[PDB]
Parts: sequence; C-alpha cells; structure tokens
Amino acid sequence: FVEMVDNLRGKSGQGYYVEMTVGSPPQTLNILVDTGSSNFAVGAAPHPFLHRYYQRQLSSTYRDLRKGVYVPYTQGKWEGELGTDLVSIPHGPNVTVRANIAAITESDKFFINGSNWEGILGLAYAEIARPDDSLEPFFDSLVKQTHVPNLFSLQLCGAASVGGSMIIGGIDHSLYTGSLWYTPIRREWYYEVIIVRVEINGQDLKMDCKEYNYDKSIVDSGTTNLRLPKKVFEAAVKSIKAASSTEKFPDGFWLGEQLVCWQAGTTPWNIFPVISLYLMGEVTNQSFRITILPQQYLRPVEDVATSQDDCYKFAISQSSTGTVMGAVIMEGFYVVFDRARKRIGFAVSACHVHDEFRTAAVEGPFVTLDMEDCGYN
Repeated sequence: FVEMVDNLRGKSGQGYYVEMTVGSPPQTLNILVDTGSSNFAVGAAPHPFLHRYYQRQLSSTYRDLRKGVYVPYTQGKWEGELGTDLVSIPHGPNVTVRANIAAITESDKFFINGSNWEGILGLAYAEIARPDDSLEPFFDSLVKQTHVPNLFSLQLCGAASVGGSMIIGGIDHSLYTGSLWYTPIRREWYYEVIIVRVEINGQDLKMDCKEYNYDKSIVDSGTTNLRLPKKVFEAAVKSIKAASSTEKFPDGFWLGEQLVCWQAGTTPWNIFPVISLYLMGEVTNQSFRITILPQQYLRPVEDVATSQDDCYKFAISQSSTGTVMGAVIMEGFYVVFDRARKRIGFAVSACHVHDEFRTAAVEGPFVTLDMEDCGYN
C-alpha cells in the first residue's frame, strides 16, 4: 500500500483532504475525508472561495438522476443536483467506480474561505445518506463494483499544514506501533462505538456509563473536537479544571468562547491531565483503553494579528447528538474501519507527537462488567 502513504493534506482545524478525479476526461478535485457522513458532494459552480469545481458539461460519462438534495446545518447548508459519474483516487487503489455525486449548486457556511478543498467524501453508511438510505455511498459502490476489500484506515498526523494517510482496502503496518485493539460497530449508520469508562489522569468519573453514549457515541474524521453529552462534559471539565489548578483561565476558555495564550515555548502541557476512554472490546466483559494528551485536546490556533503567542482552543465541547470522537482523538492513533467485520481498530500512531514525558497509548485487556448497559436504546 506504498502508493497511498501521505495521500492526505490539510490545514489545522479545517479537516483532511484527498485528491480525487471525477468524470471523463478526469477532473481533479481535493475532497474532504469525512467518516461522520455518507454523501459524496462536490462544488459544481464558481463560488468565490473555490479553487476549482466539477464541470458536468465536460464529462461524457456524467448521468443526471433528475433529483435534488438539501442538507441543513445549525446555521448553514449545501444543496445540490444528484448524478453519477466515474470516480478514481489517483493515490488510492487502481480502480474506477461509478459513484453517486451531489453537484453542489448553492451553499452557506460550508466552503471555507482560504481552504484548498472543494467537496466532501462521506465514508459512513447508507442510513444517514441524504435524501434517504437508497442513495448508495461511495465506499459501498467501490466495494460492490471492484475487488477492493471492505475496509479502510486513517492515520491523521498534523505535525499550519497537516498530513496523513488514507489506506483504502487495507492496513499498512508502517503506520502504527504495538497491536490493534478492536471495538464493535454497534450499529452501521455513523461509525458508532460504546465508551464504557473514562478516566481523567487515572480517576474515573463514575457516571452511569449509559450517559457516555447518550444517544450516540461516534468516530468522526470531519469533526475537529471531542464532543460529549452535556452531562459528561460538565463532569469532564470539572475534573480537568481540578488537576490543572496550578494556573487559572476564564470560564469562557472551557466553553470554547475564548482562546488561551502563552509565551512561545512556554505551554505547560504537564499541568493538564490525560484522558482515557475505555472502549467496549470484542469479547464479553473485556475492554481496552486509548489514552490521549493535552497536545491533542489543546489545539494550536493558526494565525494571530492581535497576538504573536502560542494560542490554543479548548477542543472538548458538549453536544446533543451523542459522543463524537474527532481529530483530537484520531491524531493519536491509527484507526482501522473494518467494515467487513463490523469493528473499529485502534493502534498507537507511528506519527503521533510525543517526547520523553507522556505518550498516546492503546492497552488491554481490562475487565469491565455490564458494558451492554452502556448503550442507549
């Protein structure tokens, strides 16, 4: 899988993208990799923020489906025209697939001014595809139409400019150290998993573990933050606040309402605790844990005209749609989306940032009872 290593690029806070081609002859576009959604959608009109866009008129293989799609978000949206065309991934497998593509013709707060991507690749399941689950996701079409194995893996690095690898159809052992540990995909809609225990520094929060997964707990490469049900974020913050009390910061910091600033090189990482999420394992009463650092949940904020410090944003935040494990978590690990066996694997990433003090880790087995009660029905 050597051709695929370092096939991802990005800017901190703005996701990771892969080069793709669409149509005949091929039109190259940079496409955001998103395991938290299930539509393949590309800019198809000259929006001022876009470097390029899909020009259906130049493609002999384009087919109109004569149906639209409208995707709202909390204060924006994208809207498009559905079609199919031939899709390839230059630094991916040596195949071409006929995929559904939403040609985006109107949007609000979707495209980012200054970004270098022009569409989104939804890698999740049909259940959450819009307008309904009959629109086959890309990866489903890729598996159905070729000999590519039903799995993919992501190594997100981010050291400004971030990088990574999306290995389509396999695992690459050079991207991780130690062993992979696997947690079941609870249900194939989002990549849903179940968190059974949470330590901050070593000390569990001791909440009905059902709360950790209320109503959902998910692995999402498109979402930047570790998102948490309010009840858990509340308690989560309370404890991180506590062993971080060597220094002070405003209450707005912990709500993502202001950034925290330190002189260059003077970030006190050690004042901040680790977070350990224990995940449901493959066997009854067996769990494993993944351990991240402040360097993962304390995110450098790119540019500052109003400052010249090392400023960061607290990247844990609350939710009403369940737990969401974003780039904060994934930059610590090589993550294997083993769709064939309805499981997700985690291993220590060979590119995660460490030193001599503390490290990202994946460890097991642990004994955890009543993990099934941790799931919301």
